[PDB]
Amino acid sequence: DPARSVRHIAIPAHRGLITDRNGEPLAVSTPVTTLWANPKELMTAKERWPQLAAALGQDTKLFADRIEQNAEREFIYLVRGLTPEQGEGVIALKVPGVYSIEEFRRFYPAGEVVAHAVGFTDVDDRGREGIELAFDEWLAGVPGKRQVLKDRRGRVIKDVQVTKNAKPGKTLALSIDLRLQYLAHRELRNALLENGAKAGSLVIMDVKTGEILAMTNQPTYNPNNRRNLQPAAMRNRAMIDVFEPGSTVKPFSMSAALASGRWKPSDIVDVYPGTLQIGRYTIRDVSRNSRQLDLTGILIKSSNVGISKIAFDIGAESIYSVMQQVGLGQDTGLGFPGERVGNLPNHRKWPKAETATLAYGYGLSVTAIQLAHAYAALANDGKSVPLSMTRVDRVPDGVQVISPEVASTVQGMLQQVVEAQGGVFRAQVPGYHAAGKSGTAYRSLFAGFAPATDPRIAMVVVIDEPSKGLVSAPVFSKVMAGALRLMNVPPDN
Ligand SMILES: *C(=O)[C@](C)(CC(=C)O)NC(=O)Cc1ccc(O)cc1
Repeated sequence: DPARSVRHIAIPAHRGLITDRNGEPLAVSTPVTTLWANPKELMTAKERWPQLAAALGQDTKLFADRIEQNAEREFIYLVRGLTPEQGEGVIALKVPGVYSIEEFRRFYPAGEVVAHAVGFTDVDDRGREGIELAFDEWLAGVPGKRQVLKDRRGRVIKDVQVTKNAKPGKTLALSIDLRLQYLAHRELRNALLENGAKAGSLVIMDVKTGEILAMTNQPTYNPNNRRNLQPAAMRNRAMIDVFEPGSTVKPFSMSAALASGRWKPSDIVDVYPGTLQIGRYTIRDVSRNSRQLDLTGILIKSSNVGISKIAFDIGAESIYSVMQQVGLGQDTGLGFPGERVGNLPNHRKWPKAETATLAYGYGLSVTAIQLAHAYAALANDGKSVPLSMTRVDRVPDGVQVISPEVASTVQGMLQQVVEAQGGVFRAQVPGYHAAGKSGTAYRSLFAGFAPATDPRIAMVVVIDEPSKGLVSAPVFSKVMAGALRLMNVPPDN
């Protein structure tokens, strides 16, 4: 066994602050007191063990067995993450081989409100979920290194040289607006209670900048206290759960219809008697007392038959192209851990059955983020701005995916879906014109944007297994109203 040893050892770096877009702290690295021991030194001071064990709330015998078992180690932890005053009280004992150190632990000041977005670090302050993992290299910084001389029992008797100072991690400003985040969190929670639903998501996006202003899910968890958390509660459902968007994609089917040269909003489709047979398969409407409907009526009534007949006429290829160009079934580029791409199925040739099902959003799988990004493109006069969960100062060039005239026309149809007789009146936003589309899948969807005249915000509300299909619209109304007021958006109604 050696009389001495030398070791280059790490100087830990301070992990970068995560903030919201206005500098509100979301993840902060705080100094904690850690008590450790050198067993080889402890072994010389056995009469001190019971007082030390007692000061660590350990049974004397369990503690003594642990030191005896680790007799040839030179390091063990006693307890991590104390108060300065707490460790002081144990160092006050002056037990040979017992040492306090100040290390870094994450605190999450908004806790459950932004847990799924921010994620969290492990005991070693390494990113393990969410933004913490996705931007770990950015946030982590670079350990320093220093040389120590140790005696026969491995205690440090000299600091020899620092070869490298630690470099702190970098601040990261998310796209999240904490004020919008708290409003969405509260309103989604209250909606689940009032509707006896057990899960849900709500996304708010800036249609001009591609920024995710809010992303909240239920259930959630306190990242400051992860004791015995149900794994369901840690799911960022908005990014990692896929669902069938159903009626919510009909505005993309209509976009292809209006681009085709073959359809204007005043054109009529006969949907009588509210069913349509396709070989063995029958398309069924929810309401079945219509004959002639104009294209705006097809959206207000959300006629499956009506959108199917339009799709037969223009062809599935036109609709598939719009859906792909607005990002359905496509990588968002966000690199969020576990983020899903979902599924926009293709065919070399589209028979009638597959054509219809595409047109009314059956057999597709999207995330709430993808559906919000699609609505954002439609709201932004047909131009898709790339998504960001970090603050955007320099907005990248968007891609024109729907002609501005067609997008403008579809916006107007979606304003009627909210505002017109027979429409989703509970999605109406006080002081503003709003636009959007419901969907019903045991699952309630609402997607939309406001103000309808000069749109600023897209929003998706998803409510899982309510206990009564239109539980999502009033949530859109409340959260859109609050978000537009917080953003000083001038009323347009
Ligand atoms: C849209 O909200 C709706 C009119 C609701 C409905 C239950 O028919 N249409 C669809 O969601 C389209 C659709 C129909 C059947 C199915 O299995 C998935 C999607």
